[PDB]
Amino acid sequence: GPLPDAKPLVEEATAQTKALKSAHMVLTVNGKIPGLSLKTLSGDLTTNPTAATGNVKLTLGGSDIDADFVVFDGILYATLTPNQWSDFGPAADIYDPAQVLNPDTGLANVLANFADAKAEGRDTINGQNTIRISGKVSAQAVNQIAPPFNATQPVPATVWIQETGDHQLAQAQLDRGSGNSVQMTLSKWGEKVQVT
Repeated sequence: GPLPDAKPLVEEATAQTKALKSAHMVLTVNGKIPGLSLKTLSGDLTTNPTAATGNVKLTLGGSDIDADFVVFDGILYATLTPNQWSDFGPAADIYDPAQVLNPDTGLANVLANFADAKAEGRDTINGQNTIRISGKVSAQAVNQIAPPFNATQPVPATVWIQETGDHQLAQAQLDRGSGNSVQMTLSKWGEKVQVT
């Protein structure tokens, strides 16, 4: 029926997100974001210390590639060919996965810079009730979490936050105009992350 006020909900999600250590994430890009090859990714992230494992589909020379990836001890590895691990050097020289959960420049920072918050509706995300919430994320906050986005103005955005319970950020979308966008879904907050 009636929707909660978006502002307090965002502020709560911000606090909860700052305390996050680990999560499963699914990330997709709709349309085209110039300079970003990635199309989809699914994986598990933990921090302090940083480690990540998952799969990614990206374009590497006009071909679509499915690779498994691991970030461990600061290094990125991926299977560019089946069951064959390649070492691509320091993950940070491509993208440090812990960025997403960095309390100062990751999802928590997006939330803290999410302006004009307005509750729009309710949606199920991964079997949970969430409030869909519209607003605008600052260019700087966007560029810090997602450099290839190259924001030059506030970015229209939608976040879905758990209506009840821990009020976690379930999903976020950044709209780059047209049907070009990036979206990420978070689940399994606090899961123990494998061992590469």
